[PDB]
Amino acid sequence: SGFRKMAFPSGKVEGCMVQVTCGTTTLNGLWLDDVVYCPRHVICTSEDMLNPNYEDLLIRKSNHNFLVQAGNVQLRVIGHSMQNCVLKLKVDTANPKTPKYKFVRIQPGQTFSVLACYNGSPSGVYQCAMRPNFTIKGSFLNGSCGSVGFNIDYDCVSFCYMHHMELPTGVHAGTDLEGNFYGPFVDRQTAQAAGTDTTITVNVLAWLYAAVINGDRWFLNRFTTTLNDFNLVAMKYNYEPLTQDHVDILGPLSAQTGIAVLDMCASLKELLQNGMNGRTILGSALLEDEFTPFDVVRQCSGVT
Amino acid sequence: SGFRKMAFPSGKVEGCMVQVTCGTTTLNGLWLDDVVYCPRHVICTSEDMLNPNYEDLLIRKSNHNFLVQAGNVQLRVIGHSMQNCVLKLKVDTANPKTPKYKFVRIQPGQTFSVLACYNGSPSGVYQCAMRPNFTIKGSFLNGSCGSVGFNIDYDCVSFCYMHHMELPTGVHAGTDLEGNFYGPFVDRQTAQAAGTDTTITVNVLAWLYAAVINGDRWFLNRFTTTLNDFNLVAMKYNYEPLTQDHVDILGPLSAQTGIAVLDMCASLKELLQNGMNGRTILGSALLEDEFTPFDVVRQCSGVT
Ligand SMILES: O=C(Cc1cccc(Cl)c1)Nc1cncc2c1CCC2
Ligand SMILES: O=C(Cc1cccc(Cl)c1)Nc1cncc2c1CCC2
Repeated sequence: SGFRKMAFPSGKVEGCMVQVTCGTTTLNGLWLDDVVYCPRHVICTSEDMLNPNYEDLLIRKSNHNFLVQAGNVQLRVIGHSMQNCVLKLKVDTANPKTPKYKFVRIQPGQTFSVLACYNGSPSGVYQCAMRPNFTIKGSFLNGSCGSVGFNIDYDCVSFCYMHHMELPTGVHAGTDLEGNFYGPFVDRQTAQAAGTDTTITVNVLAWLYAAVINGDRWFLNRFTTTLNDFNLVAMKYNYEPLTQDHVDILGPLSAQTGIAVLDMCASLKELLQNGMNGRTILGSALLEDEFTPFDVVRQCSGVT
Repeated sequence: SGFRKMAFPSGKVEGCMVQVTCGTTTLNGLWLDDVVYCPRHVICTSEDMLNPNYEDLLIRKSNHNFLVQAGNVQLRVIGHSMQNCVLKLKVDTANPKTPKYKFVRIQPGQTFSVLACYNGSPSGVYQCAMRPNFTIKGSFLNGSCGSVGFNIDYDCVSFCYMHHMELPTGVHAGTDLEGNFYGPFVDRQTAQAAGTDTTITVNVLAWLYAAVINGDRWFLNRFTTTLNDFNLVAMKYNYEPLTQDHVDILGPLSAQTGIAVLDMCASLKELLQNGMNGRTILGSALLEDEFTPFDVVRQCSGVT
């Protein structure tokens, strides 16, 4: 038993991290096969970050301007291309440590592990969610750009996020591995609206099921609700509307605990309306929404 | 910016994990150099776990009874010895992936990362603290025994914990890598008192400094206190007494923020006496004590 904000083991991703330097800027790159992926703003100086014309800036750069270092050894750059907001540096050597991998675009509300890196070296790993507003609440300092988000299924690493920017609000924005920003964000030093965030209702419910599985049951009540009644409450509290797709994904947890999804929704409704009354659930004093139903089942089953 | 419950990158430890089977029991082992370390209860069946005579049970076992598998390949056991509650299986092959390592006994209140494993395969990584009562609040299922806790300084892995047992209370107990249990626990299927836990005051204060560094300042007040006045409040709220050693370790954070340690203590005093009033600090609705002052400085500086 026990429930933690557990990240995937980071080894497979650590072996892909490289340092990419261009001019005066250094950031992280992801070395998979014979390609190094990194944020395209590596070609910028602070001065042109206000309104960069990436196409014009990249034209002044040749393969020899991109210094790519893997640990203590230098990689030879034989090609460079810009795909959306990422650069793809073709190197003459395939990464011997390339795991089985995929590039996936996660949906808002999904979770993933982040391996924060500086100068191509890993510093830590943490689990987080793609917020409904497409930002992530990470922990990133200057130099962390190019750090990636991922999920692991058995031996396959599905890369979903590449860190690019921190908004003035202190929240984080980035792209999928094709360089497409999640959300409306642009790679420019300009104030950008993240937009209204919401609580990921299906995840809170999954975490309430995790709480029951791990012994915390004080919040279980004698009530039930309907999707429509529950969604009126969810709207009032800036929670995402619950759909039958969400109920369907909560099926395994409902079967595991014997608590019908709408009965758990009624517990959530009462917690939203009355608060926790100074009590805790799985060591938290708020409703946690960074565990998907898949995460709860995985952590409670022991998938390696 | 941003503050997360960040674990160390787990790659160096993943390369050490092996599966150890003895009779009908399978658990995790730690392969460093030519030795495999695992909990000694691997030699037990459920029947003798009630009151095991480990010395007598180990006598019925020979090197060939300990099946050690590293991924898909089998290790040849050439020696076996029991050191306290761990078994040391000498194998004929040194682990090629052995990182620079140390065995350290952490102090209560210190933190470390845990790589949860099943059948010698890693499933996840999470950060946790050694509680003042020497238990850890981990996330572990049946088969997780032998999973280890560690810290990383540059390239050196300091192993501090080996998972052994889950108490009836749902909390976790284990040993250092010399097989010495942290706390009063014994490796027996018997109800065992964990003892009164306390909140790690120095860690809460470090986390309050992390909050200020990352922008959350609502809790800062116009007050100050003394160590004696603060400790009267700490006693009332089951917080560990703050000493000058704790104030000294908080020095860097006090200098970074310009907030004197006793002024931060007065903020903590008011938060303890008045609660959060429905507000949050670094996304938490309670006072977090699982970040040491070292962890806050590391996460806010980017040590790789
Ligand atoms: O935000 C940036 C640079 C940047 C500026 C404008 C646009 C773009 Cl794409 C990137 N770097 C960053 C990332 N995560 C975290 C922290 C930083 C700075 C300090 C903390
Ligand atoms: O506690 C045990 C077995 C055991 C019994 C008695 C003494 C000793 Cl040393 C070990 N295993 C375990 C560890 N972490 C987590 C979970 C389990 C069972 C299920 C969850």
